[PDB]
Amino acid sequence: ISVRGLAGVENVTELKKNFNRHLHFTLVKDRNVATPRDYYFALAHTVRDHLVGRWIRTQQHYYEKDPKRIYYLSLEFYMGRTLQNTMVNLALENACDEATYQLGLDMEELEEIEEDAGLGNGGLGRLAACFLDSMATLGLAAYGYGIRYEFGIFNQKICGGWQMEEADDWLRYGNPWEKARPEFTLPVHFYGRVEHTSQGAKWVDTQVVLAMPYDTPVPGYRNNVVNTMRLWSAKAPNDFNLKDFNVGGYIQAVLDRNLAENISRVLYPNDNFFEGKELRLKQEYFVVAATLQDIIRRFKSSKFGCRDPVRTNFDAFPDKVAIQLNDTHPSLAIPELMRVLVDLERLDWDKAWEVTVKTCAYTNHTVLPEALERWPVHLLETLLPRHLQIIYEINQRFLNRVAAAFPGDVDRLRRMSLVEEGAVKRINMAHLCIAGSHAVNGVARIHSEILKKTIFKDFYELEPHKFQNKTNGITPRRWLVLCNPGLAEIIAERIGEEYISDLDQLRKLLSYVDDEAFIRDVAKVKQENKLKFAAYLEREYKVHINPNSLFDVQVKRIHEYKRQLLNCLHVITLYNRIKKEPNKFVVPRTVMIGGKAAPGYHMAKMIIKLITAIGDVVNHDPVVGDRLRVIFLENYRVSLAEKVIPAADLSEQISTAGTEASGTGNMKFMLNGALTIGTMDGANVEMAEEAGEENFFIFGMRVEDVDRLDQRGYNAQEYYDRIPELRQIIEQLSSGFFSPKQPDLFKDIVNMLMHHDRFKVFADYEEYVKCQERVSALYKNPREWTRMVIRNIATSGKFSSDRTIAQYAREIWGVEPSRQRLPAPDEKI
Amino acid sequence: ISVRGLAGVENVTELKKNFNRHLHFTLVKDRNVATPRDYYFALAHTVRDHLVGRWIRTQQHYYEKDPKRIYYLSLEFYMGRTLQNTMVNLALENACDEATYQLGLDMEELEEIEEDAGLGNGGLGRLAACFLDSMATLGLAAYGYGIRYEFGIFNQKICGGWQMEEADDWLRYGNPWEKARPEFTLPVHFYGRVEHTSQGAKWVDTQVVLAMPYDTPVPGYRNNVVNTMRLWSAKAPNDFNLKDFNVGGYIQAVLDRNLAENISRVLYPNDNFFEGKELRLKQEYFVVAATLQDIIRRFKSSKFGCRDPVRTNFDAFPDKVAIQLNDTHPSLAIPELMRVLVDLERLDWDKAWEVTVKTCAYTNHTVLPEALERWPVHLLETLLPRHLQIIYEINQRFLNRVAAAFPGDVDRLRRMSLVEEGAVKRINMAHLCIAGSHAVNGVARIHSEILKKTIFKDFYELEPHKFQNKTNGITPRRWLVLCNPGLAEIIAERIGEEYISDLDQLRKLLSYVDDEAFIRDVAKVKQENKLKFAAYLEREYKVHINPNSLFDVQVKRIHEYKRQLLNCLHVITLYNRIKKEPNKFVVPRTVMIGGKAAPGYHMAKMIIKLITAIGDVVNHDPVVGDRLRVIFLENYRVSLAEKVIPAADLSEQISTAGTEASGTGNMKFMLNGALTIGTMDGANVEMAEEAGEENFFIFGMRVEDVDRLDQRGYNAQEYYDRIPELRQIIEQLSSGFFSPKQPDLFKDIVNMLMHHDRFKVFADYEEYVKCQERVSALYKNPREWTRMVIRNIATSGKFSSDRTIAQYAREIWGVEPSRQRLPAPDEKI
Ligand SMILES: CC[n+]1c(C)c(C(=O)OC(C)C)c(-c2ccccc2Cl)c(C(=O)O)c1C(=O)O
Ligand SMILES: CC[n+]1c(C)c(C(=O)OC(C)C)c(-c2ccccc2Cl)c(C(=O)O)c1C(=O)O
Ligand SMILES: *Cc1c(COP(=O)(O)O)cnc(C)c1O
Ligand SMILES: *Cc1c(COP(=O)(O)O)cnc(C)c1O
Repeated sequence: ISVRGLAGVENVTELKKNFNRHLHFTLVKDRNVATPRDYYFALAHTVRDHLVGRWIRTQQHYYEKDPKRIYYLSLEFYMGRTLQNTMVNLALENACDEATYQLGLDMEELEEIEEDAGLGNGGLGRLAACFLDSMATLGLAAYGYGIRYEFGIFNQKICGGWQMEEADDWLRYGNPWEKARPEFTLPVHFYGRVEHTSQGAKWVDTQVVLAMPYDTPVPGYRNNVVNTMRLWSAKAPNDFNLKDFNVGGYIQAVLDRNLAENISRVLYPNDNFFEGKELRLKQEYFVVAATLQDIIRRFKSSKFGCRDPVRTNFDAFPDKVAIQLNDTHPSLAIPELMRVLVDLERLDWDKAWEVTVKTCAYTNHTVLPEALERWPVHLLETLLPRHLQIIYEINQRFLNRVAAAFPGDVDRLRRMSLVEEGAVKRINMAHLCIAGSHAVNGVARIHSEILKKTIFKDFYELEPHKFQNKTNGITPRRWLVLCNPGLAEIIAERIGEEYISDLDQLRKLLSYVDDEAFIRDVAKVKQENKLKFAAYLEREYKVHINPNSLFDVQVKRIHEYKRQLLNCLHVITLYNRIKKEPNKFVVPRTVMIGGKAAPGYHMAKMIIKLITAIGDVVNHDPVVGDRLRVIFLENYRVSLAEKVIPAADLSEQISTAGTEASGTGNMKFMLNGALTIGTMDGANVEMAEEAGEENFFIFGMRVEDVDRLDQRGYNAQEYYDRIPELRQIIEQLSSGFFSPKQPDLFKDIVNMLMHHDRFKVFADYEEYVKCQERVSALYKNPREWTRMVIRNIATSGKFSSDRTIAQYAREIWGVEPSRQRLPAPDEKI
Repeated sequence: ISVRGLAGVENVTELKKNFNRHLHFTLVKDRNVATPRDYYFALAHTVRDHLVGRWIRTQQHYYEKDPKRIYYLSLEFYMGRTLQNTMVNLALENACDEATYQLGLDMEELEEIEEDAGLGNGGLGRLAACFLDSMATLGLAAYGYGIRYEFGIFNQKICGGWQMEEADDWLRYGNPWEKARPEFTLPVHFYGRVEHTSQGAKWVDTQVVLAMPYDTPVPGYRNNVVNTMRLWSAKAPNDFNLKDFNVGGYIQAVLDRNLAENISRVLYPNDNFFEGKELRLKQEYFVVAATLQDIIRRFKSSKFGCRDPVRTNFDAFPDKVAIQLNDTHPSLAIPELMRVLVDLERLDWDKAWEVTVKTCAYTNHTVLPEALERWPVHLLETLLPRHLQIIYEINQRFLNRVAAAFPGDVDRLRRMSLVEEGAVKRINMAHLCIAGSHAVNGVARIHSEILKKTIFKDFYELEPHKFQNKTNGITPRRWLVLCNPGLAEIIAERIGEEYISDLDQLRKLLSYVDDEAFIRDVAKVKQENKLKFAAYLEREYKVHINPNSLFDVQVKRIHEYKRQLLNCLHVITLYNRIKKEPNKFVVPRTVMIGGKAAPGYHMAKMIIKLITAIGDVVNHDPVVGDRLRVIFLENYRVSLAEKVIPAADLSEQISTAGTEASGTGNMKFMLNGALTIGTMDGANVEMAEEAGEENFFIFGMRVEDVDRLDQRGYNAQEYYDRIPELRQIIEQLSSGFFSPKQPDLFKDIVNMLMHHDRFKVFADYEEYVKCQERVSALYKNPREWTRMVIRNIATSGKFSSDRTIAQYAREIWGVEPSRQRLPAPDEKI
């Protein structure tokens, strides 16, 4: 593969030299007693050395030049592994592959030893990761800020068909990529009270937790740019902690240091669901306070403390600082920036607010109400007394604006208020973000329009100019060149390598739909990947699948709105039809469903159980043979995504129209040569637009159809009474067919489907099964299946995070992207 | 246009010479006083002379060679005009075009003077016409037999928006193509009684009507074959009529001769509907008796009366005779052939039956029950006493077979009996045909399967080997080269002319989907035809349409099962949407609906009235402008079909799944460059299969969906309650919106739709409108619309009647087709 770079004789000897150096000096080992993990670490370190030169010069470059800086504040950074990604972006893969081979080592075996930096739940967490890669690739002075969780998203094990959670101890043997910067440690204050003195307010009597920053290098694609991901780690105060004059014992007081450090211990596993847990609120404030202090320091250090003429001011703050809020998670950045500016820097309220709004921008990722953050005011009053006061003042003045804008419209005031009334008063974080931001974007065209028409309609009416769209993207480096070198190889053979960082160029492939060689290659590459995945599944899990079958795959967090249940209905349909007519030929299929369920999300765990329950019957029916196989892939994480996606034929994106804001996995599948069967939801719409609906497999209700159904009332019983194939399945579930020793096992799934389905699974069942029929018809003809695949890959260009980021930069941040190769080669001399 | 043949200098002078000869000697006129009609007649005669040589040698050829003969018995022969068709098949078009131009005449103006030989109602009548053209083209010894109606299908005029019927007096100024053969006149017997004497039965005391045969030449495509269409004309008996010893007056008795001759006076205008009128039964027997006598005579004349050794026998009758029944119209041919063979030729019943079944074959054209012939036995007993006795004996023995085949199955006997019991005993003609035929075919794959699964299931179980499929075809000569020379021109420029009589060759055009010249030409040709049709409509009817708009056309006999009403709903939908959002761009459309309604079919005439009522509002709304136009084309006949079809963009084929047996107009549209929007019914299914569903516009319920609906019960109110756009239309109709001065005018249409719709118009409304939306999206892009047109034309090859006929020949008739050019050039020397 030529996209993997050069394996020069000198660079290779140098790599082996440095590999051996690290094994000896850094691992204190020798060939005779080193373990595979020692080898992976020796290689990782050797690779990291190549980043330091660029890493330092990049930061110096921004310091010298003083460009506006972009701050991506997120509570998640689903980075996955770093080794291969670092090699790819620096062009060291073939050289390192050669060097490790000369050393009698298999580089791919070593890559598998590395633990995923799984600090995310799903979509927005991984969006942050792709975004970092793109901002670096685009030469933007961008900095990622988050929490250095000790434990990321739990590792999922399946035991007896059920999901089992295990602590994701990814820091166990260390992390060779991060570098702590003790000198940048900062104090984060909690609790206390507020005392309004002579001139202003003061937040006093607080408990302190220190935030120690750990830097991780973010390398752009072969442009000598290395940006930084700064994650905060919580530490007990060296000072006051034990000096609290406590009489509970010296030992207990020391052990008690655990309490404060628990703030950065584990990522909350809630995908699209808000749980008002205080530890969570602490984590959110933790990242905001530290991050903002760091930003302000960096802002002050451009000799802006040296503003003698006119006097030191923060007027230029918005021209030098951009803070992007990934969801409302870091929303406290609004009141925090105001607290700092008014309480500590003594700016007048009005000027401080103008600066705050000009600095921040919020991004929404869902419309589901249970996903939005509404913190009880008592929780905010106890833990962040000063912040709640500022939120109230922000609200008062915002509602004064609304009032003057819409005189007499009382209910609008009630609806738009940051303060939610009721048994438990709460603060709507989304409203706080809209009020304190200059831009509010959605993550897909359809999503951005719904925001303006529904949940943020009132805000859209008050400030139309504020709302935007920034359709999600995925990075072509991790998501193509990294995970699918075979496909990137053949593409490169025809159109060169320019596309890796200019994905629209993939369109040139439309000139090959009838090219006989290309149709063969694209098919061989997919068959190779499918062959590869089958091997991984047999060795890592002793599974075994039919490589000569259609790989139907649905991988994403388990949710009701994602409708893995619909897919279940379809799989049982395929089973019943085969049982009905055994001698009737059907296109062989390997249905793969994967994803983690949030602990405590009962329905989600019941669904994972059904998927394996179905497999237990289907997978062992002799009549069925290898014509159908239902397999649940455990521990779906970024690393598995990079393996299964490149092997997929059909990409399941069947969420109820209007629920999935955009999705990004759908984009990953398109980029890798899989055809999509999905609703007109999220980015699926733009994906179909780009490739052409004739090249897609759209089905089911459209948003207006869902709304019409809601208007008259959804009645699952109707669908059950009118569809005999559906009725047969439901009766199979309810009678114990898929749970012999526990007949009533899935009675909750049945009950929900029949009486409490907010996602109308039944209403889309018929059109979905027929659509799948079409999928198999096409698969029956390899040449046309492939040619259509070509038309999708050829049009996935717009879904590259480079494009997304370029729009944020120009339309929200106010900075111009670049692709100019930074000089920084490495400081060897 | 090169497909029009050579215009040699000599052939042209010869034509002008002969043209002038006829004008003088045959029309007894001179240039100074001839009328346009004189000119058309002079040309027609000149052209007919060219057929005589081949005409005589062909008949001599069959006489000498003695091949098995194929007899196509039909009560209809929708021939349309003959002039251009004769020129095309003889290659005289350009020569005649040149010659008439030299004579200062416009040949196309002369062609318009010719009257349609409109002896058919629709589908099966025109199928017979295409079939004749193909059998000649295939060098088969085939003979067409029917009635020479004085008045064909009434000419439709629209007066005040309503249909008005006028006698179609097509023989008014004579018919230059036919040639009467008095010497072949034969007696047809009616009424009387039966007397069972010593040896056998005798049909005595009958009233006689004579059948005088008129021959019309059927020229094959440039292969020097000219077959014959022999139509019978009814004449009063020269003898007994006035010699009936009547005392009602000499004058009255002479005037009374009209009564018997009324048998061939007018074609019954019932498309797919059975009316038990005795005059109709007489017409049916009339054709059968005469035709069979002629066949038997011809059979006897191969020196088969000279069968000295062994004795004269009819054993070889099936090896020399094939009688194809176009529907059950000529079904009496079964008992007639038996009557002749047993009563007159004295064959034993058993041998006579074996011969009859081996000779005949029946073709079904519909499953609608109201269309099937069930003649009361009293009508059959009074008018054809001997035939009813034979039908009873046929039935007795057939039911004896069924009984021995399915012992104990009494209800099967009742179901399969030729005799239908009830208040009025009747005879099921379809059952008679199945029982007395060796082959029973359907006219489309889906149609032929339904026959075996539903109405003729019992018969299919008794004799599976008997049932077949013969998917309809259309002739590429009349239906392409004749009506669309521009399209045939461009096609010929790329692939030659071989396709005109080998349509599968059109596939070669798939090699031009990306050919820039071809995409331009196909589009220019369609634009030319649309330009041409617009001119015909402005001069012949002073209509005026927008040539720069999508030509949406639905032309076929007006019926409820054809759902011109659905199209109506859609047209009003397009109107209401425009009214709703005036400034919203819509693809301009010219909706054209045409077809005749059977007199007395109330609903059909109400529908024609609504189509013009809608036009009266739509066509005069200024807001609407030239964005939409609803136009009803009056007097839809073969001649209009040849003009409007080549100008069509979209072909409406929206019948309820399972009702339209095959259709052939759908095929005409495909062949001429129009895309099809239609249900999965009839031939639409095979058409979509051939071109590819991605190249088609299929929508609505499938046969099983209709059946599921029937199973639970169709309730139009549901659709009305759930679809607000539908509800708005229905209320427009019911409130008098489309009938101001007569608010309750369409209350019958509304009532039927809401409560008595056997064709579920509402159930297909939503999917139909959305499908149309797709149609317009494609039309918005000329290049892709055309490229898809190319993919349809390229795949219409299987719908050529040459293919259909070749299957009848080989699979039913037992004869091998040919394309060998007959020698017959013309007897000039
Ligand atoms: C004084 C300007 N900066 C610069 C040239 C840096 C550098 O050389 O970093 C290299 C070791 C990777 C860098 C920096 C500064 C001090 C301690 C640790 C780091 Cl990491 C930063 C930062 O805030 O992280 C800079 C900034 O801007 O304030
Ligand atoms: C004796 C054999 N046939 C033959 C060569 C024909 C002929 O020369 O026809 C030409 C004038 C067009 C033709 C025929 C015979 C007698 C009167 C009129 C015709 Cl039209 C037919 C027929 O039945 O019509 C023949 C037949 O077979 O019996
Ligand atoms: C890309 C990604 C997601 C998001 O997938 P969707 O199907 O868009 O919800 C979730 N998890 C992982 C590990 C991912 O790589
Ligand atoms: C071909 C033809 C028909 C049959 O059309 P369908 O739409 O198949 O019912 C009817 N009338 C005329 C004049 C025809 O040319």
